[PDB]
Amino acid sequence: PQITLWKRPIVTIKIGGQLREALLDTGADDTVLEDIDLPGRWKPKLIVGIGGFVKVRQYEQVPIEIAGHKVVGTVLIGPTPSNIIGRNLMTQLGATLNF
Amino acid sequence: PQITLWKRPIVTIKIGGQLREALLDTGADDTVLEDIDLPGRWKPKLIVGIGGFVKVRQYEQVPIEIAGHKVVGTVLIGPTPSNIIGRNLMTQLGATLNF
Ligand SMILES: COc1ccc(S(=O)(=O)N(CC(C)C)C[C@@H](O)[C@H](Cc2ccccc2)NC(=O)O[C@H]2CO[C@H]3OC[C@H](OC)[C@H]32)cc1
Ligand SMILES: [Cl-]
Ligand SMILES: [Cl-]
Repeated sequence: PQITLWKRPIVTIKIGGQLREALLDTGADDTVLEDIDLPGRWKPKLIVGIGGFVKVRQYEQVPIEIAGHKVVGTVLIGPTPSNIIGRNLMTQLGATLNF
Repeated sequence: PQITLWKRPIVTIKIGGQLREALLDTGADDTVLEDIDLPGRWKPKLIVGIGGFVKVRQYEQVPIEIAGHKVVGTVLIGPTPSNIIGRNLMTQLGATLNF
């Protein structure tokens, strides 16, 4: 699909059998979700944003479906005001910005 | 231009006669710059990010050049770890996400 930016570029995701919405976020290196359970081991990581720092759980090689497209990548679980899909996963979709 | 997202989508901006770089950020409703002087009146505003909140100055009808394209819009000045171009200005470029 092609998306204009008059509205937030929100897509449906499926992860660990859970359905959620997330923002396609070219400003995010990494993918960060709040409202989700993932199984298995994970590494503490700190990530910064406008308001400072957030402590997140790093989960590696997570299967995720983003607007129908199946990928495997790193997912961070932690407090975020919005679920965000970062460039780590958008590169798997072959996503481009056009102007 | 069309760009891919293997690297951060950073563009050159010119604002109030100052040259800077900024991230094209589909996850940002608003444009937030740290390292710049704008003249005239402005309004307190609080904006929420990953890590919480930053206090910013809202400047309206600011002339800005983004990768060669002249626009006028709202610019927030405040602490941000990265200068960001939000959808308020990317819609003025006719920017789209494609996958
Ligand atoms: C290395 O890994 C990451 C590091 C940082 C981030 S981030 O979320 O902090 N961020 C980085 C930017 C600030 C350099 C990505 C942004 O797209 C972020 C994504 C985002 C979206 C919503 C809430 C919080 C964060 N957006 C905003 O903070 O937007 C601000 C500014 O405009 C307003 O619109 C939305 C917010 O208002 C709600 C305001 C993500 C992954
Ligand atoms: Cl739109
Ligand atoms: Cl990844």
